Amino acid sequence: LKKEFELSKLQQRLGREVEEKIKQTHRKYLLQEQLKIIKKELGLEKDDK
Amino acid sequence: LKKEFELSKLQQRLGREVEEKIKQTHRKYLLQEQLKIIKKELGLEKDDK
Repeated sequence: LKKEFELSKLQQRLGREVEEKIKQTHRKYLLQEQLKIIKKELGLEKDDK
Repeated sequence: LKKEFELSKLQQRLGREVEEKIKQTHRKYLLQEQLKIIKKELGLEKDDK
């Protein structure tokens, strides 16, 4: 049972790590996106056709 | 309660001793188990190019 248990707990740590890395990715993306919107927000032209 | 706790304690300590002697099993065995997880997790390969 413990032989199974060691792998399971390892997998649990690995799973939280991969998922938290995805969260640290996207949460920081929300922060950078907020940064952009504040850098843009000021009334300015939109380069387009 | 003293006698019962001593019984549970002697069993837990003898078992802890068994647990240390199993911990004497080298970490290479654990990493070998993980290597077996690499070789006994998936089968088919699915989409030969």
